Amino acid sequence: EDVLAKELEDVNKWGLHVFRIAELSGNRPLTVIMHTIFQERDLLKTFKIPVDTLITYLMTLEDHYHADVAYHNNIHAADVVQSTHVLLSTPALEAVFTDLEILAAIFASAIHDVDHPGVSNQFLINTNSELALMYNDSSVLENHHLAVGFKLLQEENCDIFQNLTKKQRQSLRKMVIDIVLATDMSKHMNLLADLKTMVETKKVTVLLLDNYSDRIQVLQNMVHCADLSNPTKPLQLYRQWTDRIMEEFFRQGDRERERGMEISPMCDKHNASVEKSQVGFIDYIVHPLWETWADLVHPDAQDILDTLEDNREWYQSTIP
Amino acid sequence: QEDVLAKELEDVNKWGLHVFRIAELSGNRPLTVIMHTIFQERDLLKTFKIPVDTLITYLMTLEDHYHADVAYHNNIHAADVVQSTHVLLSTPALEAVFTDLEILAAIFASAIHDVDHPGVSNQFLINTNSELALMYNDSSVLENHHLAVGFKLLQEENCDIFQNLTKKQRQSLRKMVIDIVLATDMSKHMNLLADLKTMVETKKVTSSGVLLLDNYSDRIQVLQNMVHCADLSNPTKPLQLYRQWTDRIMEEFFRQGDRERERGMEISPMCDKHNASVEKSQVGFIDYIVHPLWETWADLVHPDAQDILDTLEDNREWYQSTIP
Ligand SMILES: COc1cc2c(cc1OC)[C@H](Cc1c[nH]c3ccccc13)N(C=O)CC2
Ligand SMILES: COc1cc2c(cc1OC)[C@H](Cc1c[nH]c3ccccc13)N(C=O)CC2
Ligand SMILES: [Mg+2]
Ligand SMILES: [Mg+2]
Ligand SMILES: [Mg+2]
Ligand SMILES: [Zn+2]
Ligand SMILES: [Zn+2]
Repeated sequence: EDVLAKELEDVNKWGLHVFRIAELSGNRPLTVIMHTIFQERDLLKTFKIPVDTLITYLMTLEDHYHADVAYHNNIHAADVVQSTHVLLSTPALEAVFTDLEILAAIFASAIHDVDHPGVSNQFLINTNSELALMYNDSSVLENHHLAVGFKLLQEENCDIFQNLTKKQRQSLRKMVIDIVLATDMSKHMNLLADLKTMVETKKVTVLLLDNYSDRIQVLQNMVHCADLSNPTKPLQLYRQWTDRIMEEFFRQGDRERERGMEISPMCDKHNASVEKSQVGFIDYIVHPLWETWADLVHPDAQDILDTLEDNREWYQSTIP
Repeated sequence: QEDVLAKELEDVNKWGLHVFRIAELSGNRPLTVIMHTIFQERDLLKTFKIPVDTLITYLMTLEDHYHADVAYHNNIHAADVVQSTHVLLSTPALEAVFTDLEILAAIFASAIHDVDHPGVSNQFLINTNSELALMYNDSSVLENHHLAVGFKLLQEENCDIFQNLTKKQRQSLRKMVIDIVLATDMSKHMNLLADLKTMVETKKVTSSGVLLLDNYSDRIQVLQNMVHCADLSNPTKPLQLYRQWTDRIMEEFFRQGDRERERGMEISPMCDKHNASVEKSQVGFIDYIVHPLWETWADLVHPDAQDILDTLEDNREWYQSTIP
């Protein structure tokens, strides 16, 4: 409680003790961290959001993250939110984003995985799930996360946007949808190609982004970087995230094995190589993304990129 | 009554089928009887081992999920798009181009393409914060819903008309049907037309004179545009059919506009019954949407569609003549 507030002073820092915060807050890290960031950024006054409404929505949203899902739960959501919060403060992006864009990114991060069942889009498609039937096999989870996140605003005393105009609401809604849909990993390559294009064409004084298309692309990549930030965190945090994602993957592979389905990559507990998978994850996905991001905001991401490279070196050394 | 119905269904291969008569003669089952006729005409029940009782049960359930109280986006419209697609599939320039599975996908897509349509636009559903727009994140709201319903109904009792397809066949058909129905969203029309024009300008024809389509992207693009053209085919039909479609779309538009007016919203284009110009709206629809599309389709299959294009141009002249 007093240690809880002590831990929350590192809210602007990469490496926040999120698991400690989750424990101290009574499994409410999403709520407390979101509340802290909103205060820190003066968003409640800027958007005239009533404190009780905020808390009420946050707790309801946090309740819709599954507590029996090892990785895609409220701790992950809190982590992405806080990570986004830090990336938004990158010096190279000063004066780029409007206040509504900042609120959109943070809100998008909070709801980006809500009601995740702990199985992949491909699993949902292959089991002819109700979700895949509703969403026609296209960004199935991500469409559902958005629909739940927005539907919860309609609950009693949960409309945190009640004092925004209809136009501001309509603009925020579009931005949030665009950002969350971009967290679908099947979109990673296209996103990264666009981020690369922007880096080669970049104008700076600090980054100068005149049109909406470029600005949303940056926000999309930012939240995607935040979603894929575990290997860039201090190793003690990273290893906990690896344990959780492997537990979730293995539970999926157990359901697949029981059903007689082909077991998804990295999901077979009888045949896994956790460490080799992490090095390959970093080499082919996480480092290309964060290296391109670091170029965009050169040199503000340096410490983050240094940690990622230290962690890749350590995981490689655990392979005999 | 059944004799006359049968007589009328002999015209199923013809542009200008008496679809409103068939709707009455069949007891408001035009979608069921026209789909059944086309499946028999194309031997699809035999090819895909579809039990006839399963086909009829699914068709009647699908048809039930069109709204009988919506003036335009109802089972008659669905039946019309199905039949129009069936005629377009038979164009000489496409002989032996598409597989039986692709033919099945295009016809099935047409049948389900507007199922459970509430008679209001995507923009109306978004602006009124509807449950549908909340479910689908404001993106192809209606068309995603039409797909979800059309596929879900296959799971009802004795409704799985695809029960004897292989797994790979079902997977391929599902993807093609989704790609086709999503392309009926009018917000995709400009890009879709732009693409079709690019294909026309670079088209390859085989030694028999038919279209050469040797990759999924080009194949699905043709089927997408084919169904879109069928969806936008009312002004290409004989005038007595076209005028009835215009009467119906304007009733539906006016009812949406009444809802908008009551709610204080800006009335959508063509939806104000106090400030409507039905004739000018048809000429604009043809000039900026329907003729650009059909002239490009006619170019793709040249000269197969020349009579259809000639009718479109005659109907544009007629509507224009009513203005002065
Ligand atoms: C801590 O480590 C991880 C964390 C996460 C993943 C993988 C990790 O480690 C291999 C995967 C990423 C992913 C999606 N498709 C893929 C295909 C190949 C490789 C990775 C992925 N995630 C979700 O499912 C995000 C979190
Ligand atoms: C018979 O006449 C019609 C039939 C149809 C439409 C318009 C017609 O006549 C103006 C509209 C086309 C349309 C969609 N958004 C638009 C925006 C502007 C103009 C047209 C459209 N449809 C559905 O909504 C399809 C059927
Ligand atoms: Mg996700
Ligand atoms: Mg009905
Ligand atoms: Mg439609
Ligand atoms: Zn996530
Ligand atoms: Zn239609």
